[PDB]
Amino acid sequence: AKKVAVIGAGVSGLISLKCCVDEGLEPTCFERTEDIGGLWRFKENVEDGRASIYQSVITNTSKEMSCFSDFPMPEHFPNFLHNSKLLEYFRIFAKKFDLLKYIQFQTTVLSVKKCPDGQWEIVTESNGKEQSAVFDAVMVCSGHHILPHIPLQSFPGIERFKGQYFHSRQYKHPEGFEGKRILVIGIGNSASDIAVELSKKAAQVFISTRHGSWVMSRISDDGYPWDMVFHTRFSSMLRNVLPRTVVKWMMEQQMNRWFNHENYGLEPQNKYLMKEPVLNDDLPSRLLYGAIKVKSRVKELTETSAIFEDGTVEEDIDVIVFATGYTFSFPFLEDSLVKVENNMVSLYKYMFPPHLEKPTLACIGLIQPLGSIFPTVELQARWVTRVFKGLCTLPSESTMMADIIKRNEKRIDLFGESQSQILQTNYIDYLDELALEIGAKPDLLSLLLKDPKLAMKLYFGPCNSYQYRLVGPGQWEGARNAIFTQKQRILKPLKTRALKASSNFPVSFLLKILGLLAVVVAFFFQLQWF
Amino acid sequence: AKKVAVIGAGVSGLISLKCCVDEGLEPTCFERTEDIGGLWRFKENVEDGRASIYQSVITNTSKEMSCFSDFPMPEHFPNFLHNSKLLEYFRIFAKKFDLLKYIQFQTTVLSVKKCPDGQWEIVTESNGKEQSAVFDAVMVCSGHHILPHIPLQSFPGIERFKGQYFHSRQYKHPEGFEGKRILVIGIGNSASDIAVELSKKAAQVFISTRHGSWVMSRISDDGYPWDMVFHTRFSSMLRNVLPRTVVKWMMEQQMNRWFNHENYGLEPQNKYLMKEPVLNDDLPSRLLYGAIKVKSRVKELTETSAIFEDGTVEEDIDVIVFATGYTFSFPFLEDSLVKVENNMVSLYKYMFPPHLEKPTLACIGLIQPLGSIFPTVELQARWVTRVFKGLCTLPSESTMMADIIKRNEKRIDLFGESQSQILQTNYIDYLDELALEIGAKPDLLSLLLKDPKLAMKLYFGPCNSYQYRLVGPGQWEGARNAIFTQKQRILKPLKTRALKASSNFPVSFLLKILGLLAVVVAFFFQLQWF
Ligand SMILES: Cc1cc2nc3c(=O)[nH]c(=O)nc-3n(C[C@H](O)[C@H](O)[C@H](O)COP(=O)(O)OP(=O)(O)OC[C@H]3O[C@@H](n4cnc5c(N)ncnc54)[C@H](O)[C@@H]3O)c2cc1C
Ligand SMILES: Cc1cc2nc3c(=O)[nH]c(=O)nc-3n(C[C@H](O)[C@H](O)[C@H](O)COP(=O)(O)OP(=O)(O)OC[C@H]3O[C@@H](n4cnc5c(N)ncnc54)[C@H](O)[C@@H]3O)c2cc1C
Ligand SMILES: NC(=O)c1ccc[n+]([C@@H]2O[C@H](COP(=O)([O-])OP(=O)(O)OC[C@H]3O[C@@H](n4cnc5c(N)ncnc54)[C@H](OP(=O)(O)O)[C@@H]3O)[C@@H](O)[C@H]2O)c1
Ligand SMILES: NC(=O)c1ccc[n+]([C@@H]2O[C@H](COP(=O)([O-])OP(=O)(O)OC[C@H]3O[C@@H](n4cnc5c(N)ncnc54)[C@H](OP(=O)(O)O)[C@@H]3O)[C@@H](O)[C@H]2O)c1
Repeated sequence: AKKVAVIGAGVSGLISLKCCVDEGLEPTCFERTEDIGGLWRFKENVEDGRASIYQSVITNTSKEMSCFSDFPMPEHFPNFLHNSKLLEYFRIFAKKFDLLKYIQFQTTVLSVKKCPDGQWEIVTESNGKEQSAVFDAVMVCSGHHILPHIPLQSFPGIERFKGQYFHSRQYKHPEGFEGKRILVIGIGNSASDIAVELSKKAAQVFISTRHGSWVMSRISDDGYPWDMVFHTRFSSMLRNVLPRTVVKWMMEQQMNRWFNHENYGLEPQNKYLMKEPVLNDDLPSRLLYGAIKVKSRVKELTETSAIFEDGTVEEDIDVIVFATGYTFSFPFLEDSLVKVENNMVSLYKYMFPPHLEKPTLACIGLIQPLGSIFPTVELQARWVTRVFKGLCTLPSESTMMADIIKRNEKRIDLFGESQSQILQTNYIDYLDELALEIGAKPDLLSLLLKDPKLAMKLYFGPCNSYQYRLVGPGQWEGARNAIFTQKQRILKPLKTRALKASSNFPVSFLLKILGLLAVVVAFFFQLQWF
Repeated sequence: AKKVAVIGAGVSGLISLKCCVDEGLEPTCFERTEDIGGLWRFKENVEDGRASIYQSVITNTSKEMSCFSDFPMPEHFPNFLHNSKLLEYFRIFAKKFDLLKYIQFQTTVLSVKKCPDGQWEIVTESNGKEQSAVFDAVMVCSGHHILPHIPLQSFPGIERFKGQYFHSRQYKHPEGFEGKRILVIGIGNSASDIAVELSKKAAQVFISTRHGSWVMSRISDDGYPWDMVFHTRFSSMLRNVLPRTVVKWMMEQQMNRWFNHENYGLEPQNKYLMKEPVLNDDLPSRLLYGAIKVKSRVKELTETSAIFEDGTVEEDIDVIVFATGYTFSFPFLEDSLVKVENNMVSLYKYMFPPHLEKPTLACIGLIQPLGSIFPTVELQARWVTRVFKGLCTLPSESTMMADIIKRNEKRIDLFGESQSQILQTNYIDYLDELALEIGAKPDLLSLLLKDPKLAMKLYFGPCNSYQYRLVGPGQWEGARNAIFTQKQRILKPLKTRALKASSNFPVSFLLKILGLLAVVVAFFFQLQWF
């Protein structure tokens, strides 16, 4: 299988495109829009078929935790990115790896039909007249933050409500909602970012939840990004092995350092969970300021008031904004292919339909991991390109149907029953899973003997995308290197001002003690017991 | 002295006005503007004689750490205040205590002249024609954040610079500086707030300092306001008694918890100091995002570039904003009265001119303490009204001239040599000083025996304004009370969503152990040593 299809030029489209040329395939990318990036290409209107983002979105993952395994973000980039500055990375990636030539822009995909199976018959439309073609295999990168989910039916009285109401998707700018009374629904990173942005210049903002989330800043230990302290092999172990509610005590304490969540009033119901927490740096302060007040779930709505689950009422609310998240569909696809039933997506590892017979089609970017997606869809694409070729193989339908069950059953146990968590997954464990398949996952134990400086820094240090190019196929020398020098690149854009003292004999601080102090303790009651 | 003058209807004017009626005097307040609040009354233009604030200023002191000693902020107020919501408190204070009748608006004061001394002859102008009157004593509340300090002469090349440049004072709105390259000077809470606000929607913002400050959020331990953990008798002791550079290690560690200041690049020169640190909740994040880059002092300016002290250069900078702070003058006053020479204000405790012979004039609000000013200028006014009457007395000029020296000599040693710190002062120590004079400062030691629940909470708990109405003159029953119930009022506006489980036999935390665990340890090797 050489002639391959990639639906959409999202992030996922661009990485598969590269993973393809890398496994020596010939890809054709269809893009509905004029340009690349999908979600991350901010436009002011809300054009259909592509996800809207509000002008002021910043990423919630470090640059050295979210760059591709063999392509670090330039040193002069900040560790969290304005959507526009991220797009740039993408553009700069599509330049370096010459991926832009396969993109057919303004060429939406209308149907992907099976041939007499191992190929596919894809109907696309260009500017008016619609052509047709056949492909050996298909990669689907159409996104899943496009269909707004607006659960109006669990807001009795909405009909009666005057004012103005609209879903997060629609949101772009705050100018216009000056000094208005505004209620936002949900504790989506959307809800939070929105509420906050609007709250600075608004009369009052509220924010509804039944369940309440845990808030958390991207600022972490010594102002290093949260993800490079949170996502580290070693810590993952702890989360997995340690008893569930011993990890709960651990979460509670970690999360509460910033502020007491009970007091600020977004204590979660079941702290049991390990759902995705919200990554706003402003929300706690903005509550403190009083610009936002959290609130129980809207019980009922009237013309200009809102009743609440705890029997409170807020009056003269000019605006409701439903940041109740999104859904996803495949309207160019067999209705049996992407079977999604009772909160469960039947896809082998959110990728392959198990009821296929030739493993020639997979869904990339239909997943929401606790860490960055970009390195996730890269290993998604590595595993897939290699399956198509046949260098990699699925088990039997029997096996794949059994995994899909047990994965989902674990998942709901770990992230709750919400319609917002169909695609939740622990970050590393998954990344490992994908790299086992293609045998690109380092086996540290063995490596400890060869290279201990790595072994330590791979397990205890931050689990970069880079790690997955140490062993296995299609490697990158600047992977060992990248890892060892990431501290430079993280501080390049920050540490923009120099004192200039010394570190050979400075009377500042003290240090060295911690070294010598323990060194002597080493040599204690260890006299030769043969 | 009955007939008293209060220059200006600032915060200081309004508290003296109240302190006056309270010590049974008859005041006349002159106000240059149409209304009260001075600084805190946001207007869109920058009218002369009154301090400008930018539309979006929030306080940097808790409500229960900054309300007046006998007038708590309404419970439904947030703990940090939009300038407008603070003004409201003031208006609500001017209502309750009926102070608005003494205010002559649109009546600026032109000269305060000594009579044949113990009175004063004040020339004021109304709408056109200027009248005159005599007063027994004078209280000056004209502010000191009105005269911009623009040190153009330590920016070689400014003449050459095209673009646009203007001082913090002038600032109001960010709209207009979209996608412009902008450099702000200094690490004033101004500089910081400004830089930040502008940075979200700007091409790039820089922020110059030679010296670099310590940044710190208003969010503190368990999301309680910083001031109620920082400003507590007990902690003050530590700061005073402990060796200077042992308090340094203590600051370093406290401050650095949020982020490593070296890495983010505002490591201070001499960490020795206890200068005022900046209170921005946003700046660390906004650096991380890359919207602000800190920078060494501007060495030199050109037409569209800026050279730096460390030999860096930023290019095409459309705007310079000098947030280099303010100064102060008294243009309605004898030039010998407020003698200010080589970084030293010769005023007994930033209040009384020592070269007077009848102590009948004092300056209130000419001071910048590490805590809230509002309770500071209240004890300033209590001490003063009582001096006028003669219930309180200054020492001899010999003594007062010696204090002024030693105070200043301590001060420079403690806050550095900057002309941004002429009026710096440790918060409590001063508040105590003022309350000693009128004997309203509790002596805890004695009270330990009488009331231990207080004694503990007065020393170890937060040092509210309320404390100074426990003993001494003009008290308030709701002072003991206020103190004991402040936790309610702080949580009233925050804790706006409740779970409803239990706290008599609930499973999914633990607690009580820490109690019983230590309790048993108490009764160890203490068997009757008579
Ligand atoms: C607000 C927000 C913030 C996020 N922040 C982060 C973050 O900081 N870090 C992180 O790792 N992840 C983040 N994510 C998740 C993830 O990065 C995005 O979901 C990611 O951009 C998805 O890329 P994709 O290629 O899968 O989908 P998209 O980028 O949505 O790609 C959609 C593409 O498919 C095309 N398309 C659709 N239909 C057709 C058709 N019929 N034919 C041809 N083309 C079609 C579209 O036109 C478009 O080019 C965020 C998500 C949201 C909503
Ligand atoms: C941005 C900013 C934020 C701050 N935030 C805080 C905070 O959160 N907490 C805190 O404790 N401190 C804060 N401060 C410091 C402090 O609160 C202010 O300096 C305080 O408002 C000063 O009050 P005042 O009465 O001394 O002066 P102002 O409130 O400036 O009083 C000036 C008034 O006097 C009048 N006047 C002037 N000249 C004359 C004259 N010749 N005759 C008659 N009337 C005259 C004016 O017309 C005006 O009405 C802040 C300062 C700034 C700049
Ligand atoms: N980088 C960024 O800054 C950024 C910004 C925005 C979004 N994102 C991305 O997009 C997602 C963030 O969340 P989202 O806002 O897009 O959608 P989401 O994750 O699905 O969350 C939407 C929220 O609406 C809540 N909700 C729905 N119905 C509700 C009801 N009746 N009452 C109360 N709450 C209700 C949900 O709570 P329950 O599910 O518990 O009911 C959920 O918390 C993440 O997956 C994130 O990666 C990222
Ligand atoms: N609630 C709020 O958010 C808020 C907001 C704004 C202001 N305020 C208050 O207002 C007061 C004043 O703040 P402000 O910023 O207006 O004035 P400021 O605190 O005096 O700050 C002025 C800054 O300019 C710097 N500067 C002066 N000369 C310089 C030079 N030659 N090179 C480089 N930098 C130089 C100063 O540094 P040097 O000390 O080295 O001169 C200082 O950091 C503060 O006490 C604060 O409490 C509060």
